[PDB]
Amino acid sequence: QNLKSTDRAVQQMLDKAKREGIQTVWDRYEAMKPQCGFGETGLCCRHCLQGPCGILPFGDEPKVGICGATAEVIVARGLDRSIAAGAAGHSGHAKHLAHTLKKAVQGKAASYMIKDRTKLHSIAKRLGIPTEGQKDEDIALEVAKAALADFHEKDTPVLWVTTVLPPSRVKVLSAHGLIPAGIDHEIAEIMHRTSMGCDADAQNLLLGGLRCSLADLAGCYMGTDLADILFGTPAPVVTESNLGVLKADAVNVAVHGHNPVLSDIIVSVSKEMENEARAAGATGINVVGICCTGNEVLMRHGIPACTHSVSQEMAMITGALDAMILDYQCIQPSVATIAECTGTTVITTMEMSKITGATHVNFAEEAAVENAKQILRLAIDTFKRRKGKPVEIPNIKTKVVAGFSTEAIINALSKLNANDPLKPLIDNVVNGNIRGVCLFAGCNNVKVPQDQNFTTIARKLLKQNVLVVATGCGAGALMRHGFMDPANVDELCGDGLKAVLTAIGEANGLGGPLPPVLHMGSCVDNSRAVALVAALANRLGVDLDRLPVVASAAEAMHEKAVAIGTWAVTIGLPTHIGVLPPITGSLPVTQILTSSVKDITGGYFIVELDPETAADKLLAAINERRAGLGLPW
Amino acid sequence: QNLKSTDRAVQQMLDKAKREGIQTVWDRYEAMKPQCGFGETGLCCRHCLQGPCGILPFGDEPKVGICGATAEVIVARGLDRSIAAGAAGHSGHAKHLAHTLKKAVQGKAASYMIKDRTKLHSIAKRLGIPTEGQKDEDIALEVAKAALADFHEKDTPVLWVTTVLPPSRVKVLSAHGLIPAGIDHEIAEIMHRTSMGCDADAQNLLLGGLRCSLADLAGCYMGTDLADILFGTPAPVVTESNLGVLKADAVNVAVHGHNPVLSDIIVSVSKEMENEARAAGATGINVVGICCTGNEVLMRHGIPACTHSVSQEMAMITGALDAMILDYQCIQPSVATIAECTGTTVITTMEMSKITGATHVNFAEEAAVENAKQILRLAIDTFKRRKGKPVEIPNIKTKVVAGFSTEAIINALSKLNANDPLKPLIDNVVNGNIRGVCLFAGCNNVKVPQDQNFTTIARKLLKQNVLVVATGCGAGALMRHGFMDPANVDELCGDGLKAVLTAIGEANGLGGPLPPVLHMGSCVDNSRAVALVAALANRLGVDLDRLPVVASAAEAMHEKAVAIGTWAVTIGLPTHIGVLPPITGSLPVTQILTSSVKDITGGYFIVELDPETAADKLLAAINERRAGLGLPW
Ligand SMILES: CC[n+]1ccc(-c2cc[n+](CC)cc2)cc1
Ligand SMILES: CC[n+]1ccc(-c2cc[n+](CC)cc2)cc1
Ligand code: SF4
Ligand code: SF4
Ligand code: FES
Ligand code: FES
Repeated sequence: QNLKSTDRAVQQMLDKAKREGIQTVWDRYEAMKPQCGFGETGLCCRHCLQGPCGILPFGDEPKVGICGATAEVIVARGLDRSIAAGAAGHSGHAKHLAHTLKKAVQGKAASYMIKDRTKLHSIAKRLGIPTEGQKDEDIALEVAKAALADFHEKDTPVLWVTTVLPPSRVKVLSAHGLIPAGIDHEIAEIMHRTSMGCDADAQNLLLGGLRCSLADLAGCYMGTDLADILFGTPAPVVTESNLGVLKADAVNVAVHGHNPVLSDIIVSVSKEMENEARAAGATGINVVGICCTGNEVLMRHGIPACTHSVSQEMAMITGALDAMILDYQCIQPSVATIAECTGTTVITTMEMSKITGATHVNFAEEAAVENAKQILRLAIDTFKRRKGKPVEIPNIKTKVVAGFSTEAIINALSKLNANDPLKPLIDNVVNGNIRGVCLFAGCNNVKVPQDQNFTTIARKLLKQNVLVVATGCGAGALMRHGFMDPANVDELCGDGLKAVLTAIGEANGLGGPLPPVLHMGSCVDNSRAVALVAALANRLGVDLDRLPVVASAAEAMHEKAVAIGTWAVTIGLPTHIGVLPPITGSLPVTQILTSSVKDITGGYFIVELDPETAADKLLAAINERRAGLGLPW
Repeated sequence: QNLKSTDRAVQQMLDKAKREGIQTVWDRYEAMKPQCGFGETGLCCRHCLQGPCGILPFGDEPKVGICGATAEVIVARGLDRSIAAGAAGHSGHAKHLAHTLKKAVQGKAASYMIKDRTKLHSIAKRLGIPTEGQKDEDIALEVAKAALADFHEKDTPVLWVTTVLPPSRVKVLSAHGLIPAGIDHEIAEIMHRTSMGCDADAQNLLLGGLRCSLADLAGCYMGTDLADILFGTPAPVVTESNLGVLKADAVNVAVHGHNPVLSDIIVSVSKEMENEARAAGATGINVVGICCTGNEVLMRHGIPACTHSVSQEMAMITGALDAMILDYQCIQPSVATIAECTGTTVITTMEMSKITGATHVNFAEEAAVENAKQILRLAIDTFKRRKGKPVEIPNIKTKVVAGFSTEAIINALSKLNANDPLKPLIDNVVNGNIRGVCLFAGCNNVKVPQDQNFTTIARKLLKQNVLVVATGCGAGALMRHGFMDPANVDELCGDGLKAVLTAIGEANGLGGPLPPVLHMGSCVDNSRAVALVAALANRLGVDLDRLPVVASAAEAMHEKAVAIGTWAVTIGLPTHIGVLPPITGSLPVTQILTSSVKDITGGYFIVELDPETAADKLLAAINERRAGLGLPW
């Protein structure tokens, strides 16, 4: 049972679900085995009606597609479409945020406003939008219009690419034609070139995929920018994680998905419906988070992290989850069925993301408070239906210190050097106190036992003084196993890393160290790491592919994770992926994505499914980057 | 051997290829069997790294995806992505045309110009772009800017949707939220909603797919519009089809792909290099067409149709094909390999479409004549290498009368009624002389013996007085079996259809009838049929779903064909598809796409793999539409 998840509460709820005959994601995975060898090697194509075409990894015919598409062509086309799908997800997230900001500053959504004036000003200056002597709503409208225009061809390339990376990096990517012209333009061109009879050259397809991954990076950066403008830039905050944050005597409302435009309003309206909740016979409206919108409200408001990714269903298995408010992106549709057994009202709110069997509430920024009142009223009804009945909420919760936006990190460092905030960090990088930086990102994969790779690699990296930051469900796993709790620094961190964390934390008025891992936010907030990594780059006069910075999609599952890893490579990072991507069916594509892209961008993928070996490989990558700079290791 | 193709020349070249051990598409198809039952039923998903997930069509587990995605959800997501890929192809085609027009009228491409002033004026009037008292290049620039803007969100919806269908049809599609906001916007939203954890409601996904199919329709209409502005609106023309159009004593240059922006320049520059060809020891530069760019030059310049679709390789099997100029879209990459055995120089010209092993010439409208001179010089070299050596060009060619643009059709009808050109056609529809209209469209599929479905259904429809028009490789098949030759009217057409064709042809100054099938152009020129079908709609005061008009993707292969069939349904047509699409794995999705969409758009798919039964079903659909109007049948 410990082979399905390393989270103890998840094991408890798996026992409960097995008890009651509630089918789980691990059960469905067990029904799916043996899985198909063509697809999970990437050697399968259904790109037209002459298919499906499978190419045996080794042996006799079939060796080539019916139309003549080779193994590498098929592999590259599939990977390109994965990158495009992830880019579409992130880009639509940011597109909805841009629409919300425009509507707010045009007077069409009064529940939304400019909550971070300073970030709006700095973004407008970064884009060349004039701020001085201009109405705040005027420059916000201009910023939203620039964001919307970055989705198509225009006078300029994608500004959320070209103005967020150092100019030398932009030059390197422009010398290879990797700079995107428009986000949706790149997505459509990927869909065009990978369809039948089009592009059939592996190197060409992989370069196009790098461009599409940069479009995804632009989408992530824009989403972070607009969410910070509308809802505020996160600052350090203390909260709790895992299922134990649920309360049998409260109205449990879990916000699940990626777009915060809805759940941020939920967090506010719930406090106003506190009295209504009391009238129902409840202590209050206990709002918890699931997946990335949960991480957004965790970073901005200290909302507890109920659960993440592959184990989302386990929340409903408590029996005390009265509402699950879904927007889109990584909701298992199984919840809609599982609700029937758990007395959970599952509520979709977005037009392009509905699930069969769930109540739908058509969200609109013009009626966000109205929608939220209706939804939480349904949640109150659901609580009323279960008064006095038995629930099993595992009494398991960790302490989580989060809210480490790049702005907050720079400020906390400025406590040690007011005029050159990055200098203390670079100093400790030089003297060995900080070996390097690792970004943990991505989701949980049902094939990898939950949180095993993240915790294992994190332990091996922290004991060697790697400054570890995390986002999304990587942050979720590490926070559910105690890595955002400073009380574990002594157990987890090496001496130099402990000293650096202690120095910053004691300079930041909390008497103790920073938590062993810095939670940088959601899946799109990976852009935050870019913002940090580029900044240090600018401070050191070098390109990212010269920094001892690595990334780890240790348990990657989603197409967005593939796009994120691809643009982590593209901006120049060594990027470990801890699950097998569908590239092993063609040695040329694997060699390009792990070896020869070093000649193109300086980054490269590291495919390794053993977390001990993967941690050693990440350590070696960090140490080679250190050596290239002339640093001991 | 007749089981692989009904084209006699193709059978001859298949015998030659088998003789010499040249692997063919039919051979590769034979290596691919048995094909996978999950994919060709649509019951397979690889939309994230937890897959591949297969759902058995019948029996025990696996019954549901690992994440809980049902059979219908998986089927709808796959079909949605197919529609998006086809839309991306057509839209990128039209996008490149828009860029070429803008560059031409800004002074950046002197080889391109406004060749149809009248079509530019009428398009500008249809869009509300003011023509009166404006420079032709100014309104052309405005038209190109509107075309480019239709690819993203703006003040208005997609104008190439909303201004080309009758306003009642636009109202019907707007009542269901089917009107696209932007072409690339819709494509990206399809990629977003079909990725993991997003949309999981079959009806929702299919409605989104209808919207994306309308985006594809807009792309087709825009491509036709811009190609007509730059290169001219086709008029009737006489030429020849099949391999016999190749000449052993000429420099054989075959233009292959979809975008005419290149091959139209090739057609002109070749005549200027005629003297160079003579110097090489050749009679001239024999330019032939393959697939849809070949059909474009056939409709505009009377360039012979060498071959189409699944049999393209057979051209190289003649041994006398010296050059194959590929842009993109439906080129079998096998040609790049097959060239090594046939002495054929295969030349890619587009950045996003290269093939491993082929010479690449970077095309640019700023250097189109320069590129063309280089490419045809390589072709002359290739001819020089083969002087006096043996070739086998089958002496098989049919007569093809084509160039039937909607403008040309309206003019030919105006010969019978100068002020109400559509009235004679509607008159003969009423009195039974014309039973209905069938649009043949789409490609050849290696599973269906080549051209069998097209010819069979065409015979059964023509003998019952259906006015038959065709595009793309449907036109290619029907023209290679003699359906564009008026000399066959007596053999093919029923008495009333023969009388109508004879009346129009004798009124049009050629003493004989029109050909049994009206060639309306390329794959995007399906929009032409829309232009006709809408026009009659406007003349009759009814919606398309009330017209006795049907469509037939009789041997569909490409994702573009799926998108085309979907928007044929969406605008309200009964639409037969003659190959199995990946929808039969879910009865609900099949029922929606064949039965209940009648309540939504009035059109519906007809899935039938037997061409006799399919022809009967098309006949019955035409007759039901006749009955709804109160007409005998
Ligand atoms: C022959 C087709 N095929 C290729 C690869 C695998 C596979 C790869 C990695 N892992 C995790 C170690 C498991 C399975 C299974 C099947
Ligand atoms: C069980 C999986 N599966 C489903 C359908 C077919 C199939 C369908 C139609 N045709 C043409 C008549 C051939 C095969 C084959 C396999
Ligand atoms: S595009 Fe090629 S490999 Fe893919 S299904 Fe079609 S014929 Fe097979
Ligand atoms: S999205 Fe669902 S059905 Fe598709 S591969 Fe992932 S888990 Fe399987
Ligand atoms: S045959 Fe298994 S993924 Fe296609
Ligand atoms: S298992 Fe055959 S298409 Fe995926």
